[PDB]
Amino acid sequence: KSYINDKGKEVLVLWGIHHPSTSADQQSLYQNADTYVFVGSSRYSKKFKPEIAIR
Amino acid sequence: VSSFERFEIFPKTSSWPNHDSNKGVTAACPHAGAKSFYKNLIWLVKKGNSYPKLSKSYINDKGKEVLVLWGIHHPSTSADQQSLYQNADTYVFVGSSRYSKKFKPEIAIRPKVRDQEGRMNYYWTLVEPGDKITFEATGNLVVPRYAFAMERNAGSGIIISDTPV
Repeated sequence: KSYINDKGKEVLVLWGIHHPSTSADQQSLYQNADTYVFVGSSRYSKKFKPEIAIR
Repeated sequence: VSSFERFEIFPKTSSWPNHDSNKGVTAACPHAGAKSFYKNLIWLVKKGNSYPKLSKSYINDKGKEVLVLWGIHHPSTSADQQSLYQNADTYVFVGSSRYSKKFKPEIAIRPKVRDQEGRMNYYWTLVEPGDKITFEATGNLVVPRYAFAMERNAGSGIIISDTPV
């Protein structure tokens, strides 16, 4: 899903990445043992990877 | 910089017999309309339909610190990854006496910037005299072509103005 800045001002966008404690938790919430997250814009480019471990 | 000399660290015509050193052009860096690329860098692609594991080393033999620049390309789609390097999974490692880092391409589509949806991350390091720099990759590597031997002068800055010289 994409959004285009249409308000004429700089837009502050906040998002979070969740790191599950166990592999069962990973499958319990997202159903995929392996997942990837990518956020991209005209200047920002980074791909995230969940780190599944108990803290 | 006290002294600045340009020597061909990795010659284009003889350093990459297993990889294509002439298809590395794109529409984002044009020259006289035709697609071109950075003159000091070579965008190595698969030579036909094969990209064997690449390894080539240079030893600083000029007596001065050598500035080496290289880039890492992140394809937009998996088809693009197989179209240029023939390997869905590739790794890039650069190692010297002090530098040690392994890169991993991040394949994802980005918003178009100069008609490009892929990203190219550039890197640099300094090689002291009597040191060797080693390049290792199975793909997604932009090999250097020209290197600079230099001696930094302590201090000085950069002036940003339209005043003539």
